[PDB]
Amino acid sequence: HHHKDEVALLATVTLVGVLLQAYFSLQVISARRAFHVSPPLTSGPPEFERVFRAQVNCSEYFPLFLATLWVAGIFFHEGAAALCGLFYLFARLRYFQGYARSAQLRLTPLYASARALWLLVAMAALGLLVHFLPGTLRTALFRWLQM
Amino acid sequence: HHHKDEVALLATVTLVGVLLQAYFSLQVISARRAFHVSPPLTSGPPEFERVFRAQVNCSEYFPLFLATLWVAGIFFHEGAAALCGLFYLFARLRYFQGYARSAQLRLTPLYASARALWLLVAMAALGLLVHFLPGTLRTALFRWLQM
Amino acid sequence: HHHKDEVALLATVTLVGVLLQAYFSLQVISARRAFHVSPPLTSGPPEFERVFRAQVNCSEYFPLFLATLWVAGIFFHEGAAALCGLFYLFARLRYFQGYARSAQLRLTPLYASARALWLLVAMAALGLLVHFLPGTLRTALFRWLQM
Repeated sequence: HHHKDEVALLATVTLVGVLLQAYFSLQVISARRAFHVSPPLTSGPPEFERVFRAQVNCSEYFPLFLATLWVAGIFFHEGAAALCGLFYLFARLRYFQGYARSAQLRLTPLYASARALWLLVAMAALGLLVHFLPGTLRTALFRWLQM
Repeated sequence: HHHKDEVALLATVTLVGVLLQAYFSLQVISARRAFHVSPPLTSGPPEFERVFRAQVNCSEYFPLFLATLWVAGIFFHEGAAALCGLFYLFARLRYFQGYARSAQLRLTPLYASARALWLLVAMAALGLLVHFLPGTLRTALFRWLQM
Repeated sequence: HHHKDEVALLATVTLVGVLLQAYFSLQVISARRAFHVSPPLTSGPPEFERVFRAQVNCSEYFPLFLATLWVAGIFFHEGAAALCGLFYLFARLRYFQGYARSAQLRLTPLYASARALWLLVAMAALGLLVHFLPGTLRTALFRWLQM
């Protein structure tokens, strides 16, 4: 009895996310030398700081992204969840690249990343509603019945 | 063959966690303007720093929380795991709100968050013991037998 | 119908990871008092800073580690994935301990942690290829056929 098929896209986007994230980490450790900010200092020129911060922000949002990706993907629709997952990751790639150049050039891909993410949350929320709402409405309609 | 039912609570608490976390992120980006700490600076008045740090700390503990939530929930008991999950998230909400006002007002909800979390770990540990201990004790009692 | 058996190792390593991570957090909060860096300050002597940073770095990589652990473990091989998982965690334990003493003494276990992690990624990638490649090659060989 196999359950890999219903989940392979979610897992593949998850892996994209892992790679994207590793990339950022490596872009940080390359800016590190080039500034020449030394560990454990994480402050330097305003450019290295911009890069460091992009990485931190992504790395903060990454578990929220994974969490909802799996919940939307399991309770709503795998391919739809996988789809926002890609837009999101893509938006976060543009985000990291804008930021590195300019603080202002980070915002369009941030705005794009925020949309994709909030979409994932709604789908997750809707999928949980479906699962939970009927059984509970069914039982609500038992208290008032009684005839 | 469906497996959504045994997992829906875990997923729902997970989603609460995601929302709670997003909230913190937004409370940070609102304090940001109001201090008027500008990106990528994350240092400012001692109040903005308190808020920034609450967010970081939660965001650090959030995957540990998710990890154990799923392990306790799958190997010990879904509703019990879901239950600490809520206390924990709740404690972390009080934590973020105390911290913002006062560093000292963060501690009671931190202490509460630490309890809920350590509970989750024990349950996870106990559920893994159940799963693993018999099969291994069974096989231990094979070496010394032999008659 | 039960699915706990194919997953118990992954979950157990995950739990090791959670404990390891908690340990770091506690080692940080012990260095905190001992420096005597006070919250929310995260800057101090160059030794407390080294410890703080080890923790941050691990805590950054921890979801990537979990993500791939589960993907490698489900799509490639549970015991192999669980195995790198241990080397990795071990390497990250040596990493945190080297760092605390010396910035230079952090690197061998970092290099070891990076290997274990990249291994996990390959296995995850290979397991996804297996799953996805045939069905897609099969369908590729449909366009050009046609006779």
